[PDB]
Amino acid sequence: SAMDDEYTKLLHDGIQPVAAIDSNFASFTYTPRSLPEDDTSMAILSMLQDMNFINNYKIDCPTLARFCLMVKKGYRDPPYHNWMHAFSVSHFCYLLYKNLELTNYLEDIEIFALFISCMCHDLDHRGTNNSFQVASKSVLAALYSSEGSVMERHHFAQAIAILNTHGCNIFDHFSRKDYQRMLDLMRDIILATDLAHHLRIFKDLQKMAEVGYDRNNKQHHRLLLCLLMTSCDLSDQTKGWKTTRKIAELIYKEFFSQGDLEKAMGNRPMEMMDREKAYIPELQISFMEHIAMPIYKLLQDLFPKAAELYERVASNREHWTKVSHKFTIRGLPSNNSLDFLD
Ligand SMILES: Cc1cc([C@@H]2CN(C(=O)c3ccc(F)c(Br)c3)CC(F)(F)C2)n2ncnc2n1
Ligand SMILES: [Mg+2]
Ligand SMILES: [Zn+2]
Repeated sequence: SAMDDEYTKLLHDGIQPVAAIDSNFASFTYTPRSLPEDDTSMAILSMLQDMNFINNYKIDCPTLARFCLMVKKGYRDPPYHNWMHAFSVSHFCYLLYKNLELTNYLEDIEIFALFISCMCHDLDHRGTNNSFQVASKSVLAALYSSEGSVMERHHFAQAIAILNTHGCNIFDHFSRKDYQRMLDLMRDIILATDLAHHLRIFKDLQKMAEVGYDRNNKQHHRLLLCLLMTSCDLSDQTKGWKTTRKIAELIYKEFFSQGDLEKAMGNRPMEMMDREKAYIPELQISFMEHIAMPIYKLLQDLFPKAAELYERVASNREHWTKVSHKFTIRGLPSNNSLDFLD
C-alpha cells in the first residue's frame, strides 16, 4: 500500500521541474547523495523529462511511474550497492547529457538505454562480488557462472523481469526492432559494469581515443557506451573529498562484511575484503591510480569538457596520500589504554 500511495502521487501530482530539485542539480559539482531518498523517484522522472525521453519515446506516464518505483524496490540495502548508488549513477548520466553534448556521439536510443541501464545496473545486489557467488555456490552462480559476470547478468535479468511485470514495460509500444535494440543495449551496458570487462576492453578504448571517435563506426558507439557506463558507475570519485571519504567507508563496510563470510566458510578473502589486512589508504591509492584515474583520463581525451572530472579524481587520489599518516597510531589511543594490544 506504501508503493500504491507513492505511485498515486508520482502519477497525478505532476513532474517537478529539474531546477526545483536543486539550483546546481545539472552541475558536475552537485552531489546527488545529498538528495533525500524519498525525493529520488521524482528526480528520476524530472531528469527523464528534461532530457525529453518521455515525449520523444511517448512513454506512458502510469507505466513509467510504476517502472521507476519497481526499480527502486528492486535494490536491497547493503552499505554501497543500494538504490542511492543507482540513483547517483543515473544522475551522473544526466550530467553527461547536460554537459558533454552526447548527441554528437550517440544515437538518441543509445543515450536513453544508457540512462535506463544506469537505473537498473545493480538490481538486487547482495553486497558480494562475482567470485563470492562461485565460491559460495549461490543460485546466481548456478545460473550464470559458465558465462561470467554473474552479478551483472543477474542485474540485467532483474531489469527484464521488471519490464515483464504487468504495467511496467515502458517500451511495450516500441516497434519490434526498437524493442530488440533497447534490450540488447541494456544487456551490453549492464554487462559493461563488470570491471573485468572494462579492463579487457581498455586497450580498445585507448585505441579509439588515439585515432579519434568515428560516429559512423558502430564498434566506436559500443566502446563509448561502455566507457560512459563505467564513468557513471565510478562517478562518486569525481566529487569532493568528503563524498569520496564517505563512499570509501561504505565500500569497505560492504567488502569487510563479505570477507567475514568468506573466513566463516574457510576461505582466505581478497586483501581488500579482509578487515585484518586491508590498508585502506594504499588500497584507495591503487584503485584511483590503476582504475579510476585512467578511466577519467580517457573521458577527458574524448570530451575536453570532462577535464575537470579527471582533475577531481586526481586531487582525491593525492588527498589519500596526504591523510595516510593518520592511519598510524601516534602516542596513546584516546582512552589512554593499550588494551587493544591484547
Ligand atoms: C566509486 C567507487 C567504486 C568502488 C568499487 C570498485 N570495485 C572493485 O572491485 C575494486 C577494485 C579494485 C580495488 F582496489 C578496490 Br579498493 C575495489 C568494484 C565495486 F566494489 F563494485 C565498487 N570503489 N572501490 C574503492 N573506491 C571505490 N569507489
Ligand atoms: Mg555492479
Ligand atoms: Zn554500480
